[PDB]
Amino acid sequence: AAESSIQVKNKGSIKLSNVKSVVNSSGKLVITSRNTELKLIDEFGRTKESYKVPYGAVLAKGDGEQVAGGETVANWDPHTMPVITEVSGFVRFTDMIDGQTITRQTLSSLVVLDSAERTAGGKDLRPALKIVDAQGNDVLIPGTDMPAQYFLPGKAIVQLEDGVQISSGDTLARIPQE
Ligand code: NA
Ligand code: NA
Repeated sequence: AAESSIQVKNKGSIKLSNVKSVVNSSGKLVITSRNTELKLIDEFGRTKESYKVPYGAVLAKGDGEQVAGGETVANWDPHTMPVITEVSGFVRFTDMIDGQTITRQTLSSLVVLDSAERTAGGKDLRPALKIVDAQGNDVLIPGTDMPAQYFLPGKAIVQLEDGVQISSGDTLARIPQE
């Protein structure tokens, strides 16, 4: 619990460095950058506390917000790391076939078969969740001309249904972690 959240020990303001954040469909302010540092500072920039904050962490307070001592200001899953969409749209399953690239596992979930666990044809397959607009047009990742296709590494856990509406910052899949 403590290893996967930040609770500040004194009042101060949140200062985030190297951060990209977006609000998802659950009303969570989610960090989508991978080398973010969160600092508790005073009004003059003196550092009180400093923490690294992982990709996918949820913030209760954004950059520049004042917080009081004892307040929990970030939370992330201790045992998984997410794959998060950077764009809003609708989910489209790609190369996701039961028994060949994914298996059902149990609430139920789709689990991506790693390379060795796949049928002959499946080893050439690359399961992905593509984000499309309402019409089915490919959506591009912001900053690039690259499509918002998120491939799933083996053991990735997916709970989304195909075709479902999705918002930027929503988790596409979770990679099981120690
Ligand atoms: Na946590
Ligand atoms: Na969003």
